[PDB]
Amino acid sequence: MNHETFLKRAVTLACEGVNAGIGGPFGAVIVKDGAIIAEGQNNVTTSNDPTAHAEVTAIRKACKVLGAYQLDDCILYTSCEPCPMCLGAIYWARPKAVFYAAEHTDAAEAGFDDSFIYKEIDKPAEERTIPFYQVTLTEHLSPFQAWRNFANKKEYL
Amino acid sequence: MNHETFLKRAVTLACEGVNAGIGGPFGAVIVKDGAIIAEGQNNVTTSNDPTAHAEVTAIRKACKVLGAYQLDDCILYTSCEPCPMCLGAIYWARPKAVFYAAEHTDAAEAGFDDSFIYKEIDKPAEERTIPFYQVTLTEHLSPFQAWRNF
Ligand SMILES: [Zn+2]
Ligand SMILES: [Zn+2]
Repeated sequence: MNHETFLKRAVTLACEGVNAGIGGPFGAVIVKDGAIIAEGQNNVTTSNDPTAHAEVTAIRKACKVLGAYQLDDCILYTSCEPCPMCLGAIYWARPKAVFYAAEHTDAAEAGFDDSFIYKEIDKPAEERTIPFYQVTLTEHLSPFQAWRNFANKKEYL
Repeated sequence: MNHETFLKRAVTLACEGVNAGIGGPFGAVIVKDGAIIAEGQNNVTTSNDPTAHAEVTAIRKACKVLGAYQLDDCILYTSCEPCPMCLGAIYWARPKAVFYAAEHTDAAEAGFDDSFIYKEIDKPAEERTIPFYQVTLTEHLSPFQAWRNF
């Protein structure tokens, strides 16, 4: 019905997700034309997938349902403010809007601080917790060349 | 002094607009008795007015010139199909007719797509992207009441 009810459904999902031991306190919902096209819950541990956050799980499901890779005319509801990873996913997916209940400071007080990642994505590379090394390969442009060449390429941007 | 030349003029204003850095690619003119009464251009950024679209501007100026709030006997020539708020403004301004060159499609292929607003306007308040709330007040009818008297 209204944004509250859907967002309410997302928080309910997070709770059921916890009590059922499938994952962390995160839930998400994606709707299109007033229909809940997907429901996601954080299931990182229970499915050995560090990228399995509520929003990422809902996106994957939502796209599978639409047999598409873009979430046009869709709205994403998360029980809490998206993580940087989950944010990049939002922008690659392209929903027209996103709503969230709990803030990231709330997640931090709970033991789920994603701040260290905002700090790192802001740094260069060589200056990072996890060291990033850029190796010089004479053929580093090869895959872009193979792409310019491939005719039947389905552009996804 | 011809339908085509007036529309052409709106388009010429549309270009000058972009060029002079005064705003987006949109121009409009209103004519009365074969003469151009007012001109508008998209100047939203340069005047801090998000309602400052070409058509909207052109009719505000015209109404001022004519000292009226209805343009019941004027024509609007606009460089492109009107935005929805512009259509609303047109239905309130009430001109004889309106001409346009570019269509809502041409503008969409330039980063200017209003269709999302069309969709939104159709959807009831609850479904709209932007959050809408209808709190109920025990006197939410008093303004109309006060109107029934005046
Ligand atoms: Zn996340
Ligand atoms: Zn407009």
